[PDB]
Amino acid sequence: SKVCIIAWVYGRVQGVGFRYTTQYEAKRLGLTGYAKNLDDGSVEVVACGEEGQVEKLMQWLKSGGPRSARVERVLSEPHHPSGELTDFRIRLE
Repeated sequence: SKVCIIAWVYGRVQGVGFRYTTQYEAKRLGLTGYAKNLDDGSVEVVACGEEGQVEKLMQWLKSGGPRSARVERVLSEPHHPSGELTDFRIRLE
């Protein structure tokens, strides 16, 4: 079913078309959400849709996004988006 993630992408990610290309790939994957630049030199991505289509976006982001960019680190939440579909559970760290 429909999962959501939020990812923050650090590196050379602003002013190299990162937002515009995420839009393009997010559409092709039939995903909903948005992308936004932040004051700290990073880009936030919010994406919802089917869990396999979302994971294809997490892979594209992590594999570096567009070719004009140099992604150094990606922090997504949650790390296992499948935990969002389970009737309300408790979990250990």
